[PDB]
Amino acid sequence: TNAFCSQFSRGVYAIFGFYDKKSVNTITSFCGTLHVSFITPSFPTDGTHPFVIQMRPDLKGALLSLIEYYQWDKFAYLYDSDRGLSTLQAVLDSAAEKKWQVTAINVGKKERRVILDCERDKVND
Amino acid sequence: SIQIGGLFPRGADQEYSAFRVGMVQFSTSEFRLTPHIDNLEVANSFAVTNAFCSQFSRGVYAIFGFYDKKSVNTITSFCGTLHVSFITPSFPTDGTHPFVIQMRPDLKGALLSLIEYYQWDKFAYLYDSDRGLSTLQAVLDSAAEKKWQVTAINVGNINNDKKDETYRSLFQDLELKKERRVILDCERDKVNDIVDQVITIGKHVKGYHYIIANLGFTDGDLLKIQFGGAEVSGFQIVDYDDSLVSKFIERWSTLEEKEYPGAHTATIKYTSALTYDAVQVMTEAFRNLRKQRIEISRRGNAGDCLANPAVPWGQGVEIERALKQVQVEGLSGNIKFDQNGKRINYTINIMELKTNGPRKIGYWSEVDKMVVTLLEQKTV
Amino acid sequence: IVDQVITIGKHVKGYHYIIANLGFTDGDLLKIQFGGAEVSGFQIVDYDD
Ligand SMILES: *[C@@H]1O[C@H](CO)[C@@H](O)[C@H](O)[C@H]1NC(C)=O
Repeated sequence: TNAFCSQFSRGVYAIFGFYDKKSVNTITSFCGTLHVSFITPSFPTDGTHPFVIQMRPDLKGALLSLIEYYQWDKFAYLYDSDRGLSTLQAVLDSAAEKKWQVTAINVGKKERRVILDCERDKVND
Repeated sequence: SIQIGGLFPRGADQEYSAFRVGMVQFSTSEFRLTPHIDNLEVANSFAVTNAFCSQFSRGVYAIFGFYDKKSVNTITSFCGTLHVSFITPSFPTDGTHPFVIQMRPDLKGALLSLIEYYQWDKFAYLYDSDRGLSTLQAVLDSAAEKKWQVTAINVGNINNDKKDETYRSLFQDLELKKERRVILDCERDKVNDIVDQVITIGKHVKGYHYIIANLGFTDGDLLKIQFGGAEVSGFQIVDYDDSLVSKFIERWSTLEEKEYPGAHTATIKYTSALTYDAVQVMTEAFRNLRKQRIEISRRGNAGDCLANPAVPWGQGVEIERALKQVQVEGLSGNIKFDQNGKRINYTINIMELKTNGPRKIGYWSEVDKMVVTLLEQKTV
Repeated sequence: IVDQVITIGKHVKGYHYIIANLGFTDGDLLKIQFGGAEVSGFQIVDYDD
């Protein structure tokens, strides 16, 4: 908030930057309010929020199509709560239609198929 | 005079009414609580920030209010930074964040204990993302650990204008998987919608079991699904059998509707009761501060909330602890807080819906888990 | 009666109800519309005229 207000007070025409799941609402709200465009490599906003340019493309469709490609029915989905649950909720909503059995584990049954969904460092760990 | 800021969402009439009633009941000659009320859209981070900065610039000693999942991070961050204690009836924060006093007890443990009580290994979890996903993570971890079959579906994203079509569709999905057991962890209106659709399609008959996961079970409308034959279980944090709650209701049911909106009824939503209890907690907190001869009085103006660098006032911590050491008896039963602002040593009544109306079959203690409370045809 | 039928769940497929009154569309038909039961009635007011 302080950084945004500082950059705004300076009179910038645009703001490039990053946000977390705890700071995303501040960015989207303030940028939607002051008509100041925000550019970000971070995760796409969940919604239609304006004045936010997300460089990162959506991963939901490719992931679901990949799961359907390998013909997976039962698998385990590891997820980081520090990063977010959006894709998890997506595959959970898609689980009924595609007949999936998902075992969700938060990393923040003879299971041989695992989805990681984490930071590159956490993935490396 | 002790200046405090109130933050109320647009449309919470009964909560603000219970706030005023709580102000009248707990008023004293020792000191006088002076609320500054801000009615706003609680889901708006900008409005919440502006209101917070306003109350802070005014120099309030404490802030009571509500928050959504979109504005909660702002509250926790600003309160943790500027050391301004926040009091709330809303959902418990996911974490240990400081300067946040949550009146709402944790519902996850009671929910899990209820799931284990009916011995469910396979069910459906319908949930709203507006409060938090922590409970979802809980039932998922318990689904994995206890080897269950849970179908979690998010109904939060669906638009209300075209909603009945997707409802019919989702129920077609639930009739596909032969799902007869459903848990609603949703907003009361969302719960009403889902219930209405269940009734419409006829899944409210015998063989179906619904668990309404909210603090109040009797706060919503139970009459329409009462004679259906389906088992309906829920939770109740406000026990109307207590003499305190009995008297409070005796006065609450007679209150003027013109002056106090939604305050003429025999029942009260748990949020409003938690508001009342919150007023009580604040009163006791400042009373204890005055009893300990600890001076919290502001020397000068609090200044701008965005002042760089941000230096927190010193007595804020004193106020925070003063709020967290309070142990009293309210509408929500025993009110006692741990150091993180969470409710401890509370009791959540487990309710079942019968033909003669809702009935308590037991209760869930904070440490004791779930404990139960202890026309036939002829045989030839 | 409709509310009670819906409540107990007799508004599903296999049931047929005949409303004997001049207006069929005068009341709320939405609640028994998605039940699956066949519902027949009478209409003296033709809105197509
Ligand atoms: C809860 O607090 C009450 C007093 O308010 C006390 O008598 C009781 O022993 C406590 N129980 C537990 C389980 O902590």
